[PDB]
Amino acid sequence: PQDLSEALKEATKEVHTQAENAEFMRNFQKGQVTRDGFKLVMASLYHIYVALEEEIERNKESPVFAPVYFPEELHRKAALEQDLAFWYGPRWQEVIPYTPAMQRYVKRLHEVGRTEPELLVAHAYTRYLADLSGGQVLKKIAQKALDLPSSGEGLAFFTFPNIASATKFKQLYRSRMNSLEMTPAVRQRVIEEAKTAFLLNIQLFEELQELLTH
Ligand code: HEM
Repeated sequence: PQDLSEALKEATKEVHTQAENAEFMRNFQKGQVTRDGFKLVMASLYHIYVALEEEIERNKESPVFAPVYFPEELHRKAALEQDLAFWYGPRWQEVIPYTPAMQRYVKRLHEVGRTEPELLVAHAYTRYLADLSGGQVLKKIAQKALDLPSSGEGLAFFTFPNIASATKFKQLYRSRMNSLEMTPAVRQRVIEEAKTAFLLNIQLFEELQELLTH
């Protein structure tokens, strides 16, 4: 379509379906998830977000990303640190896993932030809109299938405290994305990079699924 936000949505319709069909996601969607499985997804998010945030900070002032730079509304590292401290204990940093599929996602994130910054928006869009649109849902499934204590911790990641309205923020985020200036070629590589982002998530699911099944 005309607007980038609309173009991205239509073009990733397919890989999104493949994302939904990933055995791991498929199971999670069925309210079928275990502590160990959830723990792995949280560690995964931590590594992904640490890398994504580093690259955003590196390019926050570039016109290829500045419009979608929302440090207060979207930072997630802190929330994940809080959550991992609950899921893995005070020494979480020393025991959390860092698998090949997690490494690969991190690798592309850095390659994009360092050598192809024009495409960073594709990764931010995929990650943030994914976590913003499906967050609240997975949080529910989680607290229903995890039966965690009233410790009041472990799911902070699923709540963006600095966004009063998810619907309204997404409208603003799409507008900022559509305000980005890009040639037809860059526009196309951004669309293709969005597909790569989904694929990296799909590859992560496939890996986590095989690890859990042993
Ligand atoms: C069983 C799993 C999943 C379900 C049921 C699901 C469902 C949906 C639904 C219903 C929407 C809202 C569409 C709308 O009303 O406009 C959405 C949006 C979105 N999802 Fe998912 N999703 C799943 C997994 C994922 C995954 C794994 C990713 C990527 C890692 C992802 C990325 C996105 C993105 C980027 C959007 C924003 C679309 C846009 O407005 O451009 N989703 N998803």
